[PDB]
Amino acid sequence: KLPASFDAREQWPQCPTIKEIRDQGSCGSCWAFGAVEAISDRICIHTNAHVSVEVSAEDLLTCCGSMCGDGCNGGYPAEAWNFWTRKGLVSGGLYESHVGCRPYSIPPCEHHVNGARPPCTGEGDTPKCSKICEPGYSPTYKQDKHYGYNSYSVSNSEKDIMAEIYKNGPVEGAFSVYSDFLLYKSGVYQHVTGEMMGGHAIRILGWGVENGTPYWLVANSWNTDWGDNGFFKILRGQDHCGIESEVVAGIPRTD
Ligand SMILES: *C(=O)N[C@@H](CC1CCCCC1)C(=O)N[C@@H](Cc1ccccc1)C(=O)O
Repeated sequence: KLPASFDAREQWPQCPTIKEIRDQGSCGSCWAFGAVEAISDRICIHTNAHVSVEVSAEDLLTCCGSMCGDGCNGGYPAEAWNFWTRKGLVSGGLYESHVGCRPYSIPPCEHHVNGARPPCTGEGDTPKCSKICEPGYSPTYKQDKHYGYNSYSVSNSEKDIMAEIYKNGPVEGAFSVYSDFLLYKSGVYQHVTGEMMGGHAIRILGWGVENGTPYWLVANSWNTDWGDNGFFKILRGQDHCGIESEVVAGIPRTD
């Protein structure tokens, strides 16, 4: 039944969000980014590409409140997806994209890598919940909401996580970042050196095998100049750094 490799970008080639790497900026909003990325993908899968939208990281980050955590000071996937079922999420693209209702208000920056943008800094304030779309956008904030049918934890089981992605699309996950992860370039990440830095929320969109090493295909929210064009591979099948232990997803409501 399950193929040896799977890439959500190949299964759903008319869903451009699955291909798209975001930049969370100088803000600990990865909990929100992994959610709205996977939700964007699932809305396009659920509709056979008839609805393809960038779901607003801004709307989740700023309007969820204490349910989801402490905004830019961190938060948790499971409550992000619950918020999507209860209040829904509007559209919004990248910083100064003018795409959708609430495009992300926090500028892009360099995440543990060299390049032309300012280096990412800490102590970012969470922006306030603004329940209005950017001037000129149609429809209204309330009309632009996309709701979840449900939210659920996927079991700590490689095969269940594979089947979930294979059937319903990309998922959110979370793992323990050790300092060697920050320098990832290519190949299959395994923790070999360095201290624990903290928990990190990402989007899992496939799996594969590289040099007899089974891996998960994962999107980071650190822009495309980090890692492998913004993606990485991580060891699959041993709950490596807890990669299989905090998987969350949900089914969209037909708008
Ligand atoms: C989700 O937002 N995760 C944040 C913390 C991670 C935990 C372990 C170390 C890697 C980072 C995260 O991704 N932070 C971003 C943005 C940032 C940068 C500096 C100060 C505050 C926030 C990061 O690039 O590290």
